[PDB]
Amino acid sequence: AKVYFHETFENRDKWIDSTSSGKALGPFKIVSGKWYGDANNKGLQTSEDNKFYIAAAKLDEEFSNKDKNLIVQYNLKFEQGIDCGGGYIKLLPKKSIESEEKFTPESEYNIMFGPDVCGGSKRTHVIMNYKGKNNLIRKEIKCESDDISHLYTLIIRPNNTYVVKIDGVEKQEGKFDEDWDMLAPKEIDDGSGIANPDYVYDPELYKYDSFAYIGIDVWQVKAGTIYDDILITDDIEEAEKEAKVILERNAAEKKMRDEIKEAEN
Ligand SMILES: [Ca+2]
Repeated sequence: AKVYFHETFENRDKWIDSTSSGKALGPFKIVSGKWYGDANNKGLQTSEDNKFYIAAAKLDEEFSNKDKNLIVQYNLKFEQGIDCGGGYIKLLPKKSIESEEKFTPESEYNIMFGPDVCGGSKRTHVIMNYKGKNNLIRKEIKCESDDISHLYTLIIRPNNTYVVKIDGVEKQEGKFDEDWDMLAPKEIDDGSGIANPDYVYDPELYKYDSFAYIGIDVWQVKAGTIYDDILITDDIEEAEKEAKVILERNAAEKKMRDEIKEAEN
C-alpha cells in the first residue's frame, strides 16, 4: 500500500503561494473552525473576502497511475454560508511547473476535482486532462452547499472507469466514454457537460505519466472555506480505513454544530 500524500494541515510548511498568477491573493490560515470533531485537528482556511487563493505543494513522491488504482479523497467545509466560491483541487505533472511558486490557474493539470458554488450553480467538478490543455467533462452531480464538512472521493480505475462518492456514498460512476465532451483551454466547466463533442476516444484517458504537485486556486466572495484533510493513495483499503476515521469525526462535528445553532439565533 503506497500513500503518495497525506496532508492533515498541522501546518502548511509545504504549500507555497504563487508568485506568477498576476492576481490579487489573500492569505491562508491554519485554524480549528467554528465547529469540529477533534480539538487537536486543524484545517487550511481562506481568510479574506473577494480574493483568489493560489498555492501548491509537492507530493511525497512522483508517481504514475498506469495499471493501478488512484484514489483522491479530501474533506472540505463551507463553514461561512457560501454564496460564490470554489472548493476544488488540482493534481499536476512534474513538467507543468518548474517549482511550486510558478503554479497559476493556467498551468497544465492532470485532474481537477471538487465542489464549486456560485449564483445557484452547485457542482462537483471532475475534469480529466485529455491532450495539451484540452480537458474532458460530463454532466456533473450537485455538490453540498451547507456549512459542515463533506468527504469527496474520486476513484480512477485502470480499465478507464471512475467512481464519485460524497460522505462515503456513491453518487456517480461510469466509463470515460462519449458522455464526456472536450473543453477548450481556459474554458469554464459549467457543470452541464455540454461543449465540443468532436474528439477521438482515448482508452488511456485515465492514465498520467507523472503526478508531482497538488494545487489550490479558487476565487472567493465570502471567504472561510476550509480544506481539512487530503489523501492520495493507490490502496482502496487504506482509503476506506481513513474514511472511517474522518466520517466519525465529521459526525461529532455536526453534533457540535447542531448544539450551537439550537442555542443561538
Ligand atoms: Ca486536518
